[PDB]
Amino acid sequence: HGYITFPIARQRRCNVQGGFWWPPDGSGIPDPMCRAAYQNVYNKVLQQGGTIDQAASAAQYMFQQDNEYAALAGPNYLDQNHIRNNVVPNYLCAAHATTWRIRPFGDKTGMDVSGSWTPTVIPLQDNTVSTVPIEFEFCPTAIHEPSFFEIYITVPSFNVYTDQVTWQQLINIFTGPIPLVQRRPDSQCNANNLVYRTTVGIPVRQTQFVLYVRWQRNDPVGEGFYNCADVIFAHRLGINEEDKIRPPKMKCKGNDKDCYHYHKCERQYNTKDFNYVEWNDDYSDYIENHTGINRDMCDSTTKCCYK
Amino acid sequence: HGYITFPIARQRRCNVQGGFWWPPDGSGIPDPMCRAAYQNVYNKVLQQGGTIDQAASAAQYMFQQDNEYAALAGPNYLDQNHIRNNVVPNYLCAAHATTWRIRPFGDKTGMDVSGSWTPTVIPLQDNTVSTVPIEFEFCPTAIHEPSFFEIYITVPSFNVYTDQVTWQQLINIFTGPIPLVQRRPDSQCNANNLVYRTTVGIPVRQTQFVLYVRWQRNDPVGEGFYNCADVIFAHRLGINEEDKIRPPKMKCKGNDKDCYHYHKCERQYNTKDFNYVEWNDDYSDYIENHTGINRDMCDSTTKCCYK
Repeated sequence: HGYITFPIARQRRCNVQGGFWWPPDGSGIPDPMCRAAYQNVYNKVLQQGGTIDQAASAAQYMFQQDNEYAALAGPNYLDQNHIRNNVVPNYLCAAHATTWRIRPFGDKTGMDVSGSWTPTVIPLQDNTVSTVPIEFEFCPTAIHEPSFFEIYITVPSFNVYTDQVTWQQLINIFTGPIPLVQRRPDSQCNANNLVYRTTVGIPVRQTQFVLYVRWQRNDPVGEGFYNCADVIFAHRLGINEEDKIRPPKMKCKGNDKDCYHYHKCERQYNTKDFNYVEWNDDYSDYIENHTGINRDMCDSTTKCCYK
Repeated sequence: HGYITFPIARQRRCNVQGGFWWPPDGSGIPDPMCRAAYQNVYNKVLQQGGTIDQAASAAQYMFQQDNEYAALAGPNYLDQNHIRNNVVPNYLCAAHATTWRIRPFGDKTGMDVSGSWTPTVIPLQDNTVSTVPIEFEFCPTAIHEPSFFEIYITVPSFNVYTDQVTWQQLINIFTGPIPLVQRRPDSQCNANNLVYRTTVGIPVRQTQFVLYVRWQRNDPVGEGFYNCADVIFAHRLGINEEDKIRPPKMKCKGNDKDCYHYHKCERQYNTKDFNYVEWNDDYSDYIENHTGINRDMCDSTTKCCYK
């Protein structure tokens, strides 16, 4: 049992942010996608004839069981075709838990809705890097060995806003055992003194992407834990340093001077010869009126009457 | 002579934002990419032995000539191989103006540096749309006819932060004449009473992209105007409506109520059972310390001495 703590797993972020134990309809959940995931399960149970308590129990079970996003592969857990067709064929971020009446594994399908999932934001020191190493931290709430991990990254065409995650959109970037190590003092895992940690080079993506982590027990029960983690690289601003021409080293003089371990925690774009705030407000209105299917075409300049 | 006013051309945005006439080194320019473009030309002239005035003149000429981002194709302006190999072979956003000593067309190569160019931000009403119509507005400061336009969009793999725009990264999405029309009262073009306007379906992109516009005169001189425009689609937030399960229509009762033409111009994510502001501040530090080439690996947990 466990979950990804770095980059924080999707369901783990929803669990820790809280606000889901009460009110029962999930209206106290602040993140819109955690709230939507909760409400999809809550509304699914209500549509199928369940009471408010059955619906709140089903949706709260999805959040509470953030360390049991699991599926049983049985003894043939090394057969990739068995995993992809029988164990986790779909609803990958729910670990194929699709039955609210049967526990384990209940219904965790709210976690597979598409939309604006909140990502871990990783700043780039230089925008031309091809890979960024991240030190993964997986938090085991229950220690199980022997085991191994697989880590996947979504293909570049994946769009978190509209797509479900599927095996055909995942690229394996890590496969093998990770030994248990003592958690560091800054660890994100408070449930245990041991964590699984490893560095993987993450292919840089220009869009928000998903990392998929599989923690598979090497045993005849073949229990595996599957978690989605939402991530985005944040680009450094300014000119690409490789295109930057520097001035020659110089010393100048004249009567007009204008001629020559801790860190820090729109009207700035106004100049003496341009009111950017005013222009940009008019430009924002222009975008709204001259883009999209409901744009101003002829009505502001054409008048008609019925003969 | 002219420039794209909607979506605003790159060089046109730099011109209108100002701050470049003085001080001469461009330090008064507020947008970092307009400032970098200016300073690249200014520093190029200084490196080649020019004075401060020659360097400021060259860089200011690049901004002032926002309606003359042009190249002469001669009588064979319809030959695409002549345009792509001889007229505008490279420095596409400068219209291949690469000679600060020779005017026209001077040196406008600062406009082809890569980096965080400020885009026109177009909001999406629905994230699943495949194309978004935009009504292009091209502002002619001098009226010339006959003429035609070509509009291109960068390929999906284009990365504004690191790449120069090239013909191999451009897809034609419009070719033909656009008739002159009276400007609307909300027009972005104050230089003339006539504009060129047309609607083009823009392929949705999940990243910041470039629109390339060619305004070609149909005449033996074969003058053509070439402009880059930076654009980004802004996604709508929340659950993808096609995945949204709605509750059945219901009426409930009980003693605990918790059981059941103008528009508007982080502590919100705290709940009663989670301090998000505190957690996220610790999570931001974790990202900085456990990602990148300078991450904490062994130094916080390992000590060594020389035998």
